[PDB]
Amino acid sequence: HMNPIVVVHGGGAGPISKDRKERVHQGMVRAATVGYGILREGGSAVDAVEGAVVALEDDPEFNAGCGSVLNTNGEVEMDASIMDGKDLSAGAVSAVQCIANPIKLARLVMEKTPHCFLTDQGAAQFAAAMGVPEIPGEKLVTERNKKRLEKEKHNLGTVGAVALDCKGNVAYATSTGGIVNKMVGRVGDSPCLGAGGYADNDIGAVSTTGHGESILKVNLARLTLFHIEQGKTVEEAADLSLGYMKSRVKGLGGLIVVSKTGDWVAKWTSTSMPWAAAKDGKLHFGIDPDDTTITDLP
Amino acid sequence: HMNPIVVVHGGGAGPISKDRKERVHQGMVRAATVGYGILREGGSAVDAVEGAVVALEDDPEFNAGCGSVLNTNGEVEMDASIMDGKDLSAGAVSAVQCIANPIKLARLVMEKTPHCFLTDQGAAQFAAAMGVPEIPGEKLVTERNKKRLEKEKHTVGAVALDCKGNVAYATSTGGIVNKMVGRVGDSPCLGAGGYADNDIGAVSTTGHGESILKVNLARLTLFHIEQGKTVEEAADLSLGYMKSRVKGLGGLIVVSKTGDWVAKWTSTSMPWAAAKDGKLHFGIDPDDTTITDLP
Ligand SMILES: N[C@@H](CC(=O)O)C(=O)O
Ligand SMILES: N[C@@H](CC(=O)O)C(=O)O
Ligand code: NA
Ligand code: NA
Repeated sequence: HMNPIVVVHGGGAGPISKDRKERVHQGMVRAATVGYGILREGGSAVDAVEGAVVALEDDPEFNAGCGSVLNTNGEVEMDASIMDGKDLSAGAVSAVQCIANPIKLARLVMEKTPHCFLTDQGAAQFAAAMGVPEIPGEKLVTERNKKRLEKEKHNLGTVGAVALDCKGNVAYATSTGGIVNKMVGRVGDSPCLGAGGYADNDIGAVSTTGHGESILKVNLARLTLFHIEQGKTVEEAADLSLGYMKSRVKGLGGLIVVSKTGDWVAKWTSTSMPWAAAKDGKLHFGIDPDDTTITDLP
Repeated sequence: HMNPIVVVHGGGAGPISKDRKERVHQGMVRAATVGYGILREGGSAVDAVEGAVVALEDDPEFNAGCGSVLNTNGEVEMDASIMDGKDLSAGAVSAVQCIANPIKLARLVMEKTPHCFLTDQGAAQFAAAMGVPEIPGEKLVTERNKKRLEKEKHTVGAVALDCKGNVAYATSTGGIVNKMVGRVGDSPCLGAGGYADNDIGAVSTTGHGESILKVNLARLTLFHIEQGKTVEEAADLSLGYMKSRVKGLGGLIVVSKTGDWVAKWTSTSMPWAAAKDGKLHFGIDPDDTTITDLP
């Protein structure tokens, strides 16, 4: 039975200040720790990836859940998707408001409906039916995001996870507030299977980040898995898939991947991509190209 | 330059009633002749698929625009997408209400916004701002659809190659009878309900929405074409995979950048039509095709 692995990412963005960098570090380490804590007890890849993304959704330092960027009208609208590589089971929500954890809604769509993808008013009503708390919007809004919007008028922090569990299952989760000053009802790549992520026990799992429009246009996550299918290593596949997005549609971004055999990488063409990985009782972490450290998990 | 082509589909289906077959036939003909006409004016592949789908939206016989199936509240909520194979520009809308032509709004998303996908209330606000008429919800609802929903409470597309070698797809749907409010299927999702890439070809799909999403059917098909499969082989592998992996049935239409095309399906039926070299090809049931001249 396989050694479990989890990889998590923040946002495929530009330069990050020294200060934000350490806050970003704590939250990523926390999310890797939650996800690996799940796998180390015999939990499922789905459970682990959900666990990690919840930790980042809850953390204000990240563009998902609380700390989501604001749309054009100063409101938080969130997307999330989750997928189980065994049966290709999947759930997703887009343009969801007034809930703490869109990824958990995505999960309820997967397991509690005959559908994969709920949007807006319908996602709100389903959440209500499943007892998910409706919270005031200002709880998701942060001062940092008010400032970013107000300025943009006169990208960063998006979150995701992939895992391989001891039973040989793979999974991904992705969740976002989108891009600042997006139009009302703009859907990005995060809830769209094949773009925001893809997971398949017979290949591996991918979660992506960056310019969502570009990601959707190339189907970045499933494209990366295509390269793995052809026999490329995980790094070669990421290089080639991100390479193609840059050439064809001029978009930058980043991805994490874990293969069916436990190989894994984080790769980006943006300036930075916060990422953490947990395997063999060791924690791997970076933000910039080869600033990587390895540290012991308790 | 290339000989242009348009292929249209009117949705994977169980067995279709005899009387219905005639009106479906006529609908398929009107859409394909509309698409091909635009191509004959030397129009673009995107113009061609848009017009082809617009006709089917307006035709109450087909599950898109007027004549869309009804969700669990007896209402019409529509999904559409369109893709330009040249640079992979795209536009999509999901869960839109009270407009005649979701495919036209998907094209506005592609052309007038920095985005690729708008949904529900955002899409409605964008529609108003583009000056799209708000049409009564009841005007999209047909009697047979009201009666389809009662029986449960007790999809169209096009691909084209143009005269400069550019490909496109468009797909529009009302979704599935009795669907949860705000359910979004494969139709508006790039790579699932369709894909277009000048380096390969273009696909539009139909069938079980969730299954088509899970296997990313449009993109999967093109992957096979990249690998050297004929369009027919590619369509059979991808549909075969959907069936064996997720127990989903459906159909698809595909045109390559060479101008080879095919309509295949694992559902019982799929109305389809294709126009190329002054001739019109039409079918609903497998091993049963009719070829007429096209003025
Ligand atoms: N992919 C996200 C943004 C990001 O990952 O930075 C979106 O477009 O919604
Ligand atoms: N694919 C459509 C259904 C159909 O093709 O008829 C949907 O589920 O939204
Ligand atoms: Na957050
Ligand atoms: Na119609």
